[PDB]
Amino acid sequence: SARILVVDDIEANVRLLEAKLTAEYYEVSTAMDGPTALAMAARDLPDIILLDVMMPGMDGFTVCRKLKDDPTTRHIPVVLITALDGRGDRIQGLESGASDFLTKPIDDVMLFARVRSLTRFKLVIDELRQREASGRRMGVIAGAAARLDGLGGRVLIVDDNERQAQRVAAELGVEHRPVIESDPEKAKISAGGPVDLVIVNAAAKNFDGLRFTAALRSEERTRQLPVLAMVDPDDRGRMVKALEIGVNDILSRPIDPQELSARVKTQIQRKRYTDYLRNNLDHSLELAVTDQLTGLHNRRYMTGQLDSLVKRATLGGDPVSALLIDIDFFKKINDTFGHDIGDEVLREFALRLASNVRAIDLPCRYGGEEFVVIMPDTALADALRIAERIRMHVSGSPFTVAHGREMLNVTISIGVSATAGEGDTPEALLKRADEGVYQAKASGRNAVVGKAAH
Amino acid sequence: SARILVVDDIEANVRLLEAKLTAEYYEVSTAMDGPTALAMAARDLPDIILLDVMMPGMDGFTVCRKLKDDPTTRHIPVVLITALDGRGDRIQGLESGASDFLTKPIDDVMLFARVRSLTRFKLVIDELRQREASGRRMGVIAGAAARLDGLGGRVLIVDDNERQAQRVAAELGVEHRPVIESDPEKAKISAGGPVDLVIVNAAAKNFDGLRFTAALRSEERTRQLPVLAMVDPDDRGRMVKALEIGVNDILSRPIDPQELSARVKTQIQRKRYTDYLRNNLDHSLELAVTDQLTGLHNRRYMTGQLDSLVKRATLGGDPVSALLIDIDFFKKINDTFGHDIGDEVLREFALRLASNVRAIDLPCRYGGEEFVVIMPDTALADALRIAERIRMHVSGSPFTVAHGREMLNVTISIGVSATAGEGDTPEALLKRADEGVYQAKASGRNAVVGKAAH
Ligand SMILES: Nc1nc2c(ncn2[C@@H]2O[C@@H]3COP(=O)(O)O[C@H]4[C@@H](O)[C@H](n5cnc6c(=O)[nH]c(N)nc65)O[C@@H]4COP(=O)(O)O[C@H]3[C@H]2O)c(=O)[nH]1
Ligand SMILES: Nc1nc2c(ncn2[C@@H]2O[C@@H]3COP(=O)(O)O[C@H]4[C@@H](O)[C@H](n5cnc6c(=O)[nH]c(N)nc65)O[C@@H]4COP(=O)(O)O[C@H]3[C@H]2O)c(=O)[nH]1
Ligand SMILES: Nc1nc2c(ncn2[C@@H]2O[C@@H]3COP(=O)(O)O[C@H]4[C@@H](O)[C@H](n5cnc6c(=O)[nH]c(N)nc65)O[C@@H]4COP(=O)(O)O[C@H]3[C@H]2O)c(=O)[nH]1
Ligand SMILES: Nc1nc2c(ncn2[C@@H]2O[C@@H]3COP(=O)(O)O[C@H]4[C@@H](O)[C@H](n5cnc6c(=O)[nH]c(N)nc65)O[C@@H]4COP(=O)(O)O[C@H]3[C@H]2O)c(=O)[nH]1
Ligand SMILES: Nc1nc2c(ncn2[C@@H]2O[C@@H]3COP(=O)(O)O[C@H]4[C@@H](O)[C@H](n5cnc6c(=O)[nH]c(N)nc65)O[C@@H]4COP(=O)(O)O[C@H]3[C@H]2O)c(=O)[nH]1
Ligand SMILES: [Mg+2]
Ligand SMILES: [Mg+2]
Ligand SMILES: [Zn+2]
Repeated sequence: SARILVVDDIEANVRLLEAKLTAEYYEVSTAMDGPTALAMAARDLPDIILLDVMMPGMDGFTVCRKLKDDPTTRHIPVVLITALDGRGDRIQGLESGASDFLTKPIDDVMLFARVRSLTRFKLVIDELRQREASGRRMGVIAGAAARLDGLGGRVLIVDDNERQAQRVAAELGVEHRPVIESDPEKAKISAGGPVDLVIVNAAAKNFDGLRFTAALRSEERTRQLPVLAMVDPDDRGRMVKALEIGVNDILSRPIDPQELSARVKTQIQRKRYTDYLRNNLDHSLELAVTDQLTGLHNRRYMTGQLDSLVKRATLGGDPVSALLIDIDFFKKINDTFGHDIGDEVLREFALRLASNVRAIDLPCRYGGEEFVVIMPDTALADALRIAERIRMHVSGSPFTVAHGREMLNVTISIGVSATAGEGDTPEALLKRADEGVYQAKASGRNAVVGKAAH
Repeated sequence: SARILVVDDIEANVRLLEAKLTAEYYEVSTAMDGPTALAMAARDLPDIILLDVMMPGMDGFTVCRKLKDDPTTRHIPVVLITALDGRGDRIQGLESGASDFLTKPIDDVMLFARVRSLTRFKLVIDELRQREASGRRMGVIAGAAARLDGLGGRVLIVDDNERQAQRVAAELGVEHRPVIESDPEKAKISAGGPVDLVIVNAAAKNFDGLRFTAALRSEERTRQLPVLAMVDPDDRGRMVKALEIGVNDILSRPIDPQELSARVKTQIQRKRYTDYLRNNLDHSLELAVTDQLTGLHNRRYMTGQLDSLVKRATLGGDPVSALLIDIDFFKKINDTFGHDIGDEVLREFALRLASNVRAIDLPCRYGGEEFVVIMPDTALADALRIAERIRMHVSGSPFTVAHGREMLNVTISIGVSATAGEGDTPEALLKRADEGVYQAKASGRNAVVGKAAH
């Protein structure tokens, strides 16, 4: 399935790993020191590299760093092999560029869970690299907005262990936007909304987290959704089961902050690369989920996502907010200047909008001239403030119209609203936002107006 | 992962199957008789149906037939459960519409191999049905050529057991185009060519068939190729392994003609559904393997396939033939009549070409006006005859030009060639055919001319 380069200074650890891997029909090469590994990686371009941190002369951290310095090998996932008490090693491993970790003595189930995961990721890395090897001509100048970190990202934690769920949220909260669900039926709804990753407790007390995963896998809206399962390290059949059922990778308890950070980045990056490929690239009807001109989301895609979000909010829990933006006198711009100038303005606006709103929000080409931002887990009072932030960035700087040679002042009107309890509807939320835009032009344009229920 | 409906009259066989399936986190419903099963299938629309052939009043064959009479349930894969000596059952099962089979007493590994396979197929069945639920508007009027049977199709048999390989080829030769390789290294090359399915002996003597399968899975050209493995049923570890490495489904030895025919249909049909979905649908550069106007293959796509075909032919074994077609006075048609009339001519010709040549051949839009057909396993003497067949169908009938309101005579000139020996190349092959087309015009067009290596 893949070509693996194993690196360790002890010729015995290398043979044991080599034997285990080729018994599962991987193609394995070896290196007993750093310089050898770097030369072989550049020559062979392996799919992944298993790298021991402890080596005399040049250690694994140095090798890992050097693999990222070389533009030829940068793209190859590196797994570091650490000792039992490997906190220091994992922290240093992260800053030296490692993709994930494995602990000695090596657990076979972890070993293969890890290789399969990064192998799957390597497929999409290679595919994306092929695309980029075509442009030069317009390096997709026909598209913009395009986030490909593993960072930001809405992470749904499905766990009835309050204490642990809350710790996992706090760990992921610096680099991500976590959300907790303890009811599995409520989680099913959230999960069909804009979620980048699900983390499920496979050892929960009140629901079967594997039965929940299988459910995600049997419905269109959640079938491609990445899933990490938290598992008890003493229950081996259960770990095997989870991987057979389509869990992407597993996190042993107690949950290690550095392992957590790493597996999460992996899965979110895999998803984003995958999505980026699905889109871009050419055109189509009902298929289609982005706007060609701006590179924002469709209305089609947005209403799908907004359906789940509002449904979740009506069963208690956090509200959703909606912004309806209209560019002031936009039709008058299409007349007195060209439609080509009009495109330039639409693209520039889309860029500033998406820049100043979270990756987990949903900025959309709602219509020809109107834009919408759906914001999960956001109250009206916060959404007003966000709208003012967007309003300032567009009004605070002139747009570059005629292919570099002219400046153009632009302002927007924004209407704002948030969900409100058991009766509320997507239709009703956007109607309130629509009233808000209408009143913002009644006050004299270039303003923000909130509309609440009731 | 999926919703399964199990049907059998003995409330105990049903409970045992139900228990096994829900233990793997499938969603299982049951029916104890025919009328119940039909009502439940229509109401629930399960992903697959497991159906016992023996029931009083209304047997499984009748149920199966009735499931295919209903336009609501037609699309659902049905697996028939037969007795030990089930030849009569399997033959009747095929003519009543079954997708595959399982033998009592039920083997758990077969059971799940069969469910996972048809589940994966059901994903693509549902995807295709969603597309078709959009048109009415132009039911892809912008696409023509589209084979979606499980029939025809080039099947590569990778096996060093002469007698068994040759017997499988005979069973497949009625409905398919089989090819035998006994050398795995030669088969690796063959498999990168235009192949719809590989069948590998997992119990071979001179090579490891699982190592061969693994190698297919680790290269872009062969990664997506359906594989069936022939297995000794007494060796369980080996069957399980094959499934882990990526074998799509397995075939018990000695090989049963009806089981063989069924799994082969599944795999080839799944592949074609998938390929049709990747194409059609919108547009793109280097990505894109079909011509938009005609729906034939790209030149890019063709040259890829041709390379593997010629590489294989230079290492011994059967030759490859190439037709180069040139529509006579085509630029003159573009002048006196419109480019819209030319498009209509290019579509008609494409349709007639594709219809009168095998599905395992590669008809292509080679340039703006010129066309190429590559033919695997075809000697020069046969290519000449095939070129004449095409030439007749195009000149034997007038084309319909102006949206039905004007008819038009059209002829073609064809150059024909075939590989020869160790030295040969794609470059040389096409060059030789190109001289054929040159000479065919020098005779006065509407002709065929072959060019032999030397
Ligand atoms: N969906 C969404 N919600 C938004 C957005 N902007 C603000 N909010 C919501 O409003 C709350 C208060 O935002 P803040 O006043 O800027 O106060 C913020 C801000 O000072 C800081 N902060 C958090 N994330 C970022 C960031 O990405 N960039 C910057 N510059 N500051 C941040 O942390 C504070 C608290 O953050 P939170 O706990 O998340 O609580 C946030 C969040 O729930 C947005 O673009 N999208
Ligand atoms: N005032 C305010 N502005 C907000 C807030 N949330 C988002 N923004 C604005 O939206 C930009 C993009 O947010 P992002 O997509 O989440 O992408 C963000 C996010 O992934 C991450 N980030 C930065 N600060 C924080 C933080 O405090 N908490 C978290 N979880 N992530 C952060 O870095 C990226 C870049 O951050 P920025 O340069 O600040 O650029 C931020 C910021 O200008 C907020 O709560 N308050
Ligand atoms: N079937 C059909 N319907 C048509 C056609 N042309 C316009 N419409 C419909 O008429 C509405 C108003 O068109 P508009 O006067 O150009 O007013 C437009 C235009 O001013 C602007 N706009 C839309 N697309 C673009 C664009 O790609 N570039 C620029 N610069 N402006 C655009 O936004 C406004 C709203 O556009 P829409 O939301 O699409 O709403 C459009 C659309 O639903 C057509 O050829 N066929
Ligand atoms: N790749 C390719 N090769 C072609 C094509 N047409 C003919 N050949 C090759 O030429 C041989 C003789 O063809 P035949 O004279 O029509 O004699 C044929 C024909 O009478 C019959 N036959 C086979 N397949 C078909 C079919 O799909 N339709 C029809 N009508 N007859 C067929 O069986 C005979 C032997 O078939 P083969 O053993 O395959 O041997 C075939 C095949 O190797 C083509 O479109 N594509
Ligand atoms: N004279 C001649 N013509 C050939 C040959 N091979 C292909 N063709 C022509 O190409 C058409 C399509 O072939 P196909 O795609 O393989 O699609 C074929 C093929 O899948 C299958 N088929 C028919 N006869 C045979 C056969 O004798 N052997 C096999 N393996 N398949 C057959 O039925 C489909 C329809 O067959 P047709 O209606 O005849 O329509 C055939 C036939 O007109 C050949 O060897 N000789
Ligand atoms: Mg060491
Ligand atoms: Mg029975
Ligand atoms: Zn009111």
